[PDB]
Amino acid sequence: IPGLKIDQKIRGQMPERGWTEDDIKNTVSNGATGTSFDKRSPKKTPPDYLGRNDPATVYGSPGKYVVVNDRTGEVTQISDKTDPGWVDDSRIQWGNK
Repeated sequence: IPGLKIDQKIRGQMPERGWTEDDIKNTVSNGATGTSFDKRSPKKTPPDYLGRNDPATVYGSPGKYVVVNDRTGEVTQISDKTDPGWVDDSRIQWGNK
């Protein structure tokens, strides 16, 4: 644990967004920093088309995070580390409470 799967859309975004595989691995293994969800209608989950409505965990920091589906281990989002003005997904609940 955790997972990890990275779909081809995310792999394509990685060098555009400042991520290497190692950065991903390291960010994730440093531990949970927040919580989100992987909520995707069936049409949006090729090739299986089953849909996701799963809890997700956030790893890394604001502007520099990856979001991981807790059931599947799929990475669902990566921020653009390379954009000092990246707008964090407002839906993430950071830290605890």
